Amino acid sequence: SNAMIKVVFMGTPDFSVPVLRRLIEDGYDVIGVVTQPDRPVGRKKVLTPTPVKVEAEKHGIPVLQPLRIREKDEYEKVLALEPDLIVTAAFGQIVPNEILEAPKYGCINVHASLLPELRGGAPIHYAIMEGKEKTGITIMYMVEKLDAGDILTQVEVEIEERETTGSLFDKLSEAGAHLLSKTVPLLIQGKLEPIKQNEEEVTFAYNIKREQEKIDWTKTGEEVYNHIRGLNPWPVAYTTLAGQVVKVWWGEKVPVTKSAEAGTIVAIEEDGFVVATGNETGVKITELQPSGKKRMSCSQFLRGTKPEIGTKLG
Repeated sequence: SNAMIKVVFMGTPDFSVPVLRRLIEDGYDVIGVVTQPDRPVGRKKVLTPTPVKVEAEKHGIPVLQPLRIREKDEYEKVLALEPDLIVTAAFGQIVPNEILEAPKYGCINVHASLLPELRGGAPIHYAIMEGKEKTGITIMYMVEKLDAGDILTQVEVEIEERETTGSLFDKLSEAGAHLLSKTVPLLIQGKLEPIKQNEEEVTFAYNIKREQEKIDWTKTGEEVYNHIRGLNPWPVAYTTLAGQVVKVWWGEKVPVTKSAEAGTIVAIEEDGFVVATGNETGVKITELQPSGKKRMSCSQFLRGTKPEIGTKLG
């Protein structure tokens, strides 16, 4: 909108990059960027400038990377910049009341769920895994309590049949940067009406513990399918075969003709073996990663293991 608007952006991963980029391309005066310290990435676990740090330094925007922004010395740096608006996206630090109460047009967050649903760290994983009809982006005010601030704007994004969590990440990120661009002028011009969240309707998308990665074969084949794709490609669901913990990357929903006990390998095909579930919908594992081995298609796995029918997983 205007170069008259000083903006500070706070974000770390790739999710936040389109948000920051769109802010810049919009013409806003981005005076500073706050990102997390650089953390190891990849198979090799290499230390790497955060995706936001990289994008920011392409423009020559100063990057603050405090261990904890909630500390005086660190947040005073931010207070010094005197931003008129603070935007955050996927910023995993506690923003102090001092910073919150500071800017003229408030501190706004771009959140990857339709609040008050799926507050917290893993709303994208949760939406898919819960077999959500549609998810979206919420842009709301930042307060003390996590994701509990008044809602400014929202947008809906459909979850397609073959969506992975990683693919919805890009979709929600792209839709977030857009909604923000459409939001900021409306916000500043007072055309926006903050909607207090209904605490009755609040659900928390808590961070995925390893015990939640474990495939529950007892559930419907429809649920196991959304469980597998909802954890793809981070942090990936797992099960057990021949004693090995096997990361299950992908599975297809296929009919099982004779209803058997869940977890049982009922059918063997060319591209994978079929496993029984809690209902009429079976799950054919086509892509998997046994412990200590690289990710592979079940086609290659089958050639080397051949788990015979009747064997149970888990």
